[PDB]
Amino acid sequence: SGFRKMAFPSGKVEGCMVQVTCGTTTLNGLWLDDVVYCPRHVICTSEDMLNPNYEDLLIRKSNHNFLVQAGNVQLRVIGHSMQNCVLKLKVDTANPKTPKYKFVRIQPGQTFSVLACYNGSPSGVYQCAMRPNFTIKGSFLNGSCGSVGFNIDYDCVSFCYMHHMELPTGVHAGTDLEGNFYGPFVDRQTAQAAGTDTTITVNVLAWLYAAVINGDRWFLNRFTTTLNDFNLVAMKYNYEPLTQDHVDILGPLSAQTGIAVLDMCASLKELLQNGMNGRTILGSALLEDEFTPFDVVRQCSGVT
Amino acid sequence: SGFRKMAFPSGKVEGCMVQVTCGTTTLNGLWLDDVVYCPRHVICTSEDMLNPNYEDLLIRKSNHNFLVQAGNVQLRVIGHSMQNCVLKLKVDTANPKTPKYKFVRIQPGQTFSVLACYNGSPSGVYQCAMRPNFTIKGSFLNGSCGSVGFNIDYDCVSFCYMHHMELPTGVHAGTDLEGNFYGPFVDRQTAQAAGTDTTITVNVLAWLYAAVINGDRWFLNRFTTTLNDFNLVAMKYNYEPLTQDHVDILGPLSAQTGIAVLDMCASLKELLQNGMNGRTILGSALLEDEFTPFDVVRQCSGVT
Ligand SMILES: Cc1ccncc1NC(=O)[C@@H](C)OC(F)F
Ligand SMILES: Cc1ccncc1NC(=O)[C@@H](C)OC(F)F
Repeated sequence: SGFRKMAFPSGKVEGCMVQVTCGTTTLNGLWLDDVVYCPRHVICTSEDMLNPNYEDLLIRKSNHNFLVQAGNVQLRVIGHSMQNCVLKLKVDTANPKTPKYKFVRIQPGQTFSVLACYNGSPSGVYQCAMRPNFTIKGSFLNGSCGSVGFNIDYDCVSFCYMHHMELPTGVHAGTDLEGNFYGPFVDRQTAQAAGTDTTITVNVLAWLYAAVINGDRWFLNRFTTTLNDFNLVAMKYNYEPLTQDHVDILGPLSAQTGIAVLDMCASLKELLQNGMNGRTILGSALLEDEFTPFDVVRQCSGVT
Repeated sequence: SGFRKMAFPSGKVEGCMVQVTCGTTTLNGLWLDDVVYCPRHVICTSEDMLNPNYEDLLIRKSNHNFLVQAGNVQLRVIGHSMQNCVLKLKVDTANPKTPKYKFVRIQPGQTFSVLACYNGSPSGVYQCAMRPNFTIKGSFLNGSCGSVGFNIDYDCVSFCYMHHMELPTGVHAGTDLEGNFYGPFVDRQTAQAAGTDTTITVNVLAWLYAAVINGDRWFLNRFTTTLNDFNLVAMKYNYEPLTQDHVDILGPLSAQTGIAVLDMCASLKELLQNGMNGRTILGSALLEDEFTPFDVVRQCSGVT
């Protein structure tokens, strides 16, 4: 009973967080095996960020200029390299707490947990989604860079995000663990406007299924629709177009509840056209889009 | 930038989770030092829950009937005792992962993180509040009992909740770590209706301050009110009465933003009387009450 915005247990990731300092800049690093991964803007001063030439700034840095501290003990840096927008600091000690891990590049609409950190220390964990405009709506203050996003499948941590930037609009941008930014964002203090933040339709439908499973059913109606008809409404409301791949992914939830995907699409269509009328669904007064169909199945079944 | 429903990093608590089995019932235990704490209804079969006599059911159980497994290794039970609604299983090995800890009994309106577990294994972490009717709105399926709620102050984990029951209305009830239920709930499968779920006024005001700090300011108005005037409106909307103690606790947020507590109360009064008018605050279309003023300061400052 009950449905919550749940993050993955963060222990496996907490054991990887380190502090990285270069000159006067301090941010977070991710220590896996004998490598520490961190944003390359650790080599920048606040003034360098306006127009940084990372290759030129890196020439002035040696291994001893990157101070890496894991808790209260210092790690010895024996090598450094820049891969896209991340720095890889080879250290002389493999992290004894390294979990089984993978680096994945997620698609927009996919969810992940963030372990927000400051100075190598974890402050909290929350669940968010990669928006269709490749931004995330996080909670990051100065010093949180290098905090990571991840998913966990049993004992394997799939790292998908590393925090780099706060856009002037208060939204966040970052990279995968190969240092490639999600979206068109760059690690420069310049005008970078995000595109339309459209709603993740397949996730809203997954969340409506979770609501039916947990008892909130008022929004179920006597109607059905087609993909093309639903999509005309979705376009009008800045919702992502629903495809047959999305319908297929909702198959298990449709099977468990006995509510055809297109019937749920018709419930969603009426909610878009008529609003909630002062009512709530799973404690929310708007349509939630940060639960994937996989998240709904996982939570509704008790996967550990 | 940004404000999220953030849970504490769960690592320190993950290291304490064990599985406890008695007969055919399996739930979660909390292993601290050489004691494993778990709900006493681990000794019950589903049929026993209708009218259990815990003292009588416990007489038929010996140390060897409580199977405690931490990961893949079995713990030897050398003693057992019932304290209120929890069982304390003395084991022969102190948990090497025992963090610095305290057992606290929280007040309604206070928030905490829950590490949802099944079979001694963590599934996820979320933040919730002890409701004014002493229930929590969690996400717990069968097998989640013994999952705990906690707060963390630097390196000390303050355990405040242990999950025991799902009320027929889908809300949750449990105990503190001394085994005393929050509210009037009992560990019996019987009619237990919750009282009015009133809104935690001081937390809504704290969250309005967080919204102003993060840029959402549309709801600020040209009005002020008094405690008695605000409280007439609060009564009408099932909001908890605001006291001078609540005003005092909001002092730091009032000082940081320059918005007097009574002016914020007047903004809240207009939001209650006029609604949001299709608008949102911090991504929510309703007034959020599960952030305490301490949570807002912590998140807005970067406490680790
Ligand atoms: C302040 C802040 C708050 C939260 N996240 C990141 C940042 N920091 C940045 O965006 C820096 C790295 O770039 C800036 F130079 F444009
Ligand atoms: C099913 C379930 C789901 C989530 N939490 C707890 C329970 N379980 C109970 O409430 C049991 C312990 O009492 C019942 F007998 F009244």
